[PDB]
Amino acid sequence: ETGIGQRIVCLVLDKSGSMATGNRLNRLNQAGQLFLLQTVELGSWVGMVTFDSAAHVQSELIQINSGSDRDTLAKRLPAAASGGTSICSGLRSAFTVIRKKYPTDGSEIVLLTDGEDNTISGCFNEVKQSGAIIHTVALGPSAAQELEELSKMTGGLQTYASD
Ligand SMILES: [Ca+2]
Ligand SMILES: [Ca+2]
Repeated sequence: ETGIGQRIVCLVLDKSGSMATGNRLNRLNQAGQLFLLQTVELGSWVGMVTFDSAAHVQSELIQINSGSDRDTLAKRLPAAASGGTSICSGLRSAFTVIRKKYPTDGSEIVLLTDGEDNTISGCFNEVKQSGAIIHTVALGPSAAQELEELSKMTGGLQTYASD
């Protein structure tokens, strides 16, 4: 969080090729819309990051004050799915997006992925040293175990929005 009690949240969104299967991308967008348009509260600082082989910053941290702010972020939800998969590119970039303004300790990630990635241990340390809180939504049924181990090691929640 920010020193005065404002939330810091960075959406981290799996646009990789496996996400074109079934309705994963639709379920990604639906939860991204819900979190953006209804859930996250006034005053919060919110960034957005998509990722395939690598990360693409859809937005730096902007503060939620108007419905404009919500619609802007929501319009940047991934359109289609393509490319390689590297969850760590996104978390690394999330931590960079945050640390342009605030420390990662106490901040929150919202990792929307199907979990089909087996290099996740690659960033365990940095994920630990960040102090961030990685909530995860599993959008497929074949999520790697290190996806769960990301929330477990950071204090974040896990929910499963597949079928
Ligand atoms: Ca607090
Ligand atoms: Ca994938």
